[PDB]
Amino acid sequence: VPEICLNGLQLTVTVIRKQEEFVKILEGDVVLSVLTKDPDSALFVINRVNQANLIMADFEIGIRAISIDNASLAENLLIQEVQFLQQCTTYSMGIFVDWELYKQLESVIKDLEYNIWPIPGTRAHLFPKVAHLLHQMPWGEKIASVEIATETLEMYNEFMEAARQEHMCLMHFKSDDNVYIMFGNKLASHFKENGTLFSVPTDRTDDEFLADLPNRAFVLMENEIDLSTAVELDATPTALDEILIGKSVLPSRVLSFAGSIIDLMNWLRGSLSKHCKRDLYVLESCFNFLNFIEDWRTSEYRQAHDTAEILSLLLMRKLGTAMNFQMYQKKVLTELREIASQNFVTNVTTYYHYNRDNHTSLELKTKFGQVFNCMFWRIKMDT
Amino acid sequence: VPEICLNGLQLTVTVIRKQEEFVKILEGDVVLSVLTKDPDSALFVINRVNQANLIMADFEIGIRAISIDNASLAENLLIQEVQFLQQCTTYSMGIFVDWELYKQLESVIKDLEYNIWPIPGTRAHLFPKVAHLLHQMPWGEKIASVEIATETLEMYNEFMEAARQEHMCLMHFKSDDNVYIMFGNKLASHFKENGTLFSVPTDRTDDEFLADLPNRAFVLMENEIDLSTAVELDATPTALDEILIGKSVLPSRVLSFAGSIIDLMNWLRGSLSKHCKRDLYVLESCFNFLNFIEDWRTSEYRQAHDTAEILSLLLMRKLGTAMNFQMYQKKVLTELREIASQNFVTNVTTYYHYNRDNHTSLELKTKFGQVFNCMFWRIKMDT
Ligand SMILES: *[C@@H]1O[C@H](CO)[C@@H](O)[C@H](O)[C@H]1NC(C)=O
Ligand SMILES: *[C@@H]1O[C@H](CO)[C@@H](O)[C@H](O)[C@H]1NC(C)=O
Ligand SMILES: *[C@@H]1O[C@H](CO)[C@@H](O)[C@H](O)[C@H]1NC(C)=O
Ligand SMILES: *[C@@H]1O[C@H](CO)[C@@H](O)[C@H](O)[C@H]1NC(C)=O
Ligand SMILES: *[C@@H]1O[C@H](CO)[C@@H](O)[C@H](O)[C@H]1NC(C)=O
Ligand SMILES: *[C@@H]1O[C@H](CO)[C@@H](O)[C@H](O)[C@H]1NC(C)=O
Repeated sequence: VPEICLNGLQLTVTVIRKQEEFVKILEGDVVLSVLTKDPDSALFVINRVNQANLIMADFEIGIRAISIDNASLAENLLIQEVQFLQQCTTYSMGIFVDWELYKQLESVIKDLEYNIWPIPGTRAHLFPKVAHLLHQMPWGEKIASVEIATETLEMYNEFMEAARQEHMCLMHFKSDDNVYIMFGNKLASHFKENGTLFSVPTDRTDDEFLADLPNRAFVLMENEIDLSTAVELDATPTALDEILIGKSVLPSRVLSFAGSIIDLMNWLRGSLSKHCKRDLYVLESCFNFLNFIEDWRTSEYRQAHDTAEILSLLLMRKLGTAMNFQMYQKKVLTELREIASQNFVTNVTTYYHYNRDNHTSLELKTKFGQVFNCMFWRIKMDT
Repeated sequence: VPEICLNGLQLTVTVIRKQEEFVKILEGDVVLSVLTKDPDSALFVINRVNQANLIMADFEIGIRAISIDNASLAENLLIQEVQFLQQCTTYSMGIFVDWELYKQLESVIKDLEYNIWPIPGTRAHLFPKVAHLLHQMPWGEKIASVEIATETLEMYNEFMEAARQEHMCLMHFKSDDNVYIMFGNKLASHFKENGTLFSVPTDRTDDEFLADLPNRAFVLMENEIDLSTAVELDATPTALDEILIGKSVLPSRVLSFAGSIIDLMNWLRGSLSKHCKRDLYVLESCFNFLNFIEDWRTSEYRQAHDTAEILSLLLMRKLGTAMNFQMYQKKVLTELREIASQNFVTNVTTYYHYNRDNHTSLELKTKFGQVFNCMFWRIKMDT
């Protein structure tokens, strides 16, 4: 047995980081690895697979989910897991890589020659829900000038594709009113211009981010769902793991990842049907399965799933009320009071009005989509 | 014989536009079609193939080159040529589509199910030569703020990839000096800001474009090479066609198109070797060639060619002094006097200094690349 199985995976960050700080190992007979930025949402899916028995088998799928905080260390950590899963593991499946890290590391994956699959992008779940929370936001009768600050240009191309589907074309004028729709955690940090600011965070927020925003800025974020007990997840009696109690998951990082696992575990039920005998598939009676592992990327096995079909199959149907994409306004009296809420399952956007200055009637304002309906791009690189 | 062979291609623009207005038919036994915006450069390449005998055969390759001025009519014109080349032509090869029109029409080409191949992009020949003319431009010792206006975001991504390879990172400040690098014909039309302007036209210029620029604006364009006689093209005695005498070609649209024809006509010499008997390959002794026409997209037949290898093979080696990418400054005394010249064959950029106010010595200024050497993007959509 070699050295990498005894010691695990190591990083030189000039601190020698041991294995148990970054990977969250959940024990299972046929392992899997996920190279992700959000590891708490990865083990919630693989907890919900084994309690549901998607593969209707005796064994349980493990996950060795690697945390990514630095994008430059994703190339080093992809080498060490391919050097782990070939050697130390008897029944491996493959490495799932996030779509931000899949497009970065395209030269590395094709030269490594292992089963490395992409997790789909979470911006297909967020940027339609950004632009639908924009489209029915109440507003005055003044058309404003929209300047959009982004972390990359792929976030600009996926936003205005989603703005075009909601029939909004956002134009910039030489107008006194301004609108700044910012995409990223580090971008809206003590900004000084006088327009209304729509901060869209692209990762998990911390206590630096809610303090460094300007006053009366809008925050377009999703709710982290706090996991405490297993009876809050489903009325069907399951068990939540002890590594997951007290942790929080993201609904974009769950539902993008659980769209690919149900495409993979329904492949695995057919691959244990022809190769293994039962009505539970016992691994002592299973021989030579996982032969052609790249065949689930072929479209006869990869299907698109509805969000209410994912939550019903994976025995987590009580999380549909807690899966929201909300808009928060930071008003220092510092308290981020709530403006909007768009649910993930049934997309019913709900706007919250607080009756300030004691009125018995409220005139309904015109929406932002009816004002900002219907070309060259001026791009400034700044730091 | 059907109706489309007798009448040809027709357009409803509400004027009936006939076949002779936009299709320039050059007569040949084994035809080809090119759906391009610049049809004068496409006819020059297929003239230079038949005088060189790349396929060493007695027949000549014809071209039925389609002119594109409207991008919305490219989807209609792609249907009518697939409906032409199957029916009216005995020996067809395929439709070449420009890379601006290939990425626009990706849904239409895969449903038409014919041999439709992309012409490679001309911005691989221009945007390195934009950024190399920038990098050794003389300049003062003030770092300026760069705001870049583009027609699409694909022109911004291909420019700052080419700016990164020349080690220039262009940052925007809140500085009093400004730099406006504009990409497009319609963009720099009577602009009013006080910074220095670098207009980069993406198509052929006309007399509206040289009048509507601001004073002391910089024009980054390539020279159209005026075709008059055949002795100016090569010292080897060839003949220039009568449709091409008095027309002008573009060196980006020639060399992107002639990179793919030498990959195709060297395929055709092997496909007439195994299928046809000779040492000149007579078409009356040729039977059942052009069988597997998609095999030249496979990389055993598609090779990269140097620009001095293209001009030596195609018998146009006297054009290499006339293939330049130049920088012009419009100075109204209206006269676009010349600043720079970068050759296409041997990339020796040459900067022209005019000794105004009668000095006997000139201090050499610091270059633009040494000033502007070494991040979020703010994007404004404007019209
Ligand atoms: C990430 O890795 C790079 C590798 O060059 C290193 O310079 C950097 O300090 C690391 N951390 C962050 C926070 O960027
Ligand atoms: C919610 O929106 C998605 C697209 O974002 C759509 O596929 C889905 O049907 C909607 N859910 C409903 C109507 O329950
Ligand atoms: C509204 O009523 C509450 C309850 O008395 C009071 O505190 C508040 O000042 C009132 N506001 C106005 C504008 O009268
Ligand atoms: C191009 O075609 C479209 C088709 O809708 C038409 O509206 C337009 O007038 C044409 N011409 C130009 C110059 O855009
Ligand atoms: C000119 O530049 C191209 C790249 O743009 C390069 O491939 C070529 O070798 C250069 N030509 C020379 C050195 O003659
Ligand atoms: C430079 O010399 C020429 C030739 O006489 C003359 O026209 C011009 O005015 C001179 N310029 C200056 C600044 O003396």
